[PDB]
Amino acid sequence: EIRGQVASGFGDQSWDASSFAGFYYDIDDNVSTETLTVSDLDGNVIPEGGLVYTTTIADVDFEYYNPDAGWDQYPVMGFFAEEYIPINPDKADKIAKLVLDSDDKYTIRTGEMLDLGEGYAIEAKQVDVDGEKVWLEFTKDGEFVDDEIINTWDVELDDIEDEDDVVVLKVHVNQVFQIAQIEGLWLIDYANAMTIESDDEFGNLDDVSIDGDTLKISNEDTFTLTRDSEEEIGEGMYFMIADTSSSDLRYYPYVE
Amino acid sequence: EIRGQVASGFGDQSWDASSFAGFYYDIDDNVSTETLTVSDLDGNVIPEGGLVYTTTIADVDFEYYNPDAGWDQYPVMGFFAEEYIPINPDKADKIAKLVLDSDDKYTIRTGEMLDLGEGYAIEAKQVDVDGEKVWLEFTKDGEFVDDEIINTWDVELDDIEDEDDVVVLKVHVNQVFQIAQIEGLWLIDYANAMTIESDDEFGNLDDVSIDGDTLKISNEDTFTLTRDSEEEIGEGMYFMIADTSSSDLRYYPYVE
Repeated sequence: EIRGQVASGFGDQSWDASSFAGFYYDIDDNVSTETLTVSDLDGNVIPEGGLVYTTTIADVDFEYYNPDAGWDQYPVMGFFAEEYIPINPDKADKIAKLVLDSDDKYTIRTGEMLDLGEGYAIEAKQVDVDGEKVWLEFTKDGEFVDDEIINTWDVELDDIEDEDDVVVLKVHVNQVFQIAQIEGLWLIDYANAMTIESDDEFGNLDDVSIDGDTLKISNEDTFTLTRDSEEEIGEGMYFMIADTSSSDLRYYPYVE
Repeated sequence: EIRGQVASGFGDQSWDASSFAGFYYDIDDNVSTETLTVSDLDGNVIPEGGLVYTTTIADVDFEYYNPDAGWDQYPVMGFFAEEYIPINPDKADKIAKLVLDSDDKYTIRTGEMLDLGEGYAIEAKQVDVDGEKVWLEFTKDGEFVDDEIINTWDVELDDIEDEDDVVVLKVHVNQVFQIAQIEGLWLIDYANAMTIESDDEFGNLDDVSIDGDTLKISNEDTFTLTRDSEEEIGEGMYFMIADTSSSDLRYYPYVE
């Protein structure tokens, strides 16, 4: 249980990352994307449309920052307190998990591998193209995906959540010795990507509105803040509502 | 990891329960007791005395509230994010854990027991004192502690953290049928009580000042907010400090 700030009385209330520790926040980039609002109370009853979760895409610099190499920003989005990466930086509805955002130095020997996590790997081999060159092979769980010959390599795949031209991997090479030096690795788990649709239900937040770079999700039925109780909002989010008389209302959101 | 609000820049900062979800907060009584302040930065170096944890006794109504029966308030105190109960409501340095604060109805048959948690129990028996009476026996892990004949029974023990006249148990009886009805049970784990002393060290908070109903604990050595790092404050409390240039300082406290 991670709580947010307590709300008092019968007026409106709003939570973001600063006031609710359960929301995604990234301190190095100073970025957050999520809000929860309660509006239009009739006593302790929130009316339809009155409980609203919102999330908006933000952009953050790659760990390996280098504008002169084409490494500027990548998109991020809180989705029910978990970091996700939109596969397209202007569209909130299609997202994947970040596997790596690194600026460390790795070395790959031409016989060798580099396990990137979650069955993603990159293999190096020696090739001839107008002389001796290094050949990097991006694989997944035992399957070819893409190649380049060797500074920024970008892997753009097709049919990722029904989209094309989607960068799932970035690799920057510092140097090659005669073994390669990587400094700049960025990868998303595109094989387990997901899509948010208008018809989706997320607990009692079951009215989904998709507005480009923003997702808004609200309640279709009235939501009652019953006193002396815990009530599910959805996806691990709850409210705790104090045991007071009906002369008061005191409650806070939490994540489990 | 439960984070508190982010601090920016080189000025002073202060956290309480509203701004730091890791601190103890009780929503039914709307009570909290803890603060963390950072003062007097020289760049990212906090000087001696500059990092200060404070906690002050608060009083909250018993779950079984009844001023006409002598059930008003009991003292509570956050101590490194955990609820403790001062054995004496005006003194912060001697504390125990709360086992029960109940207003539910229980029934004890004169042959029967009531397990209260942590090896504390109350046994009922039939006795004669000017006629048939109920005899309640408070025990602990297999050992007598106190008795009463039967509305509020209070058990006051000796040598609890070197103190006398200390209420460790309250029991209110609603009625007795010819089996007893309890409505009002309050118990502290007095066998595992503890004392805070001037000489104690709590991580880097190793200057302890005991001021009646308040505990103040600060740093004896300089505490450096090293960038791109996590630094222990003490007792599960840390700061996370962002990876920025020395032109900035951004950090937040968290509890593990």
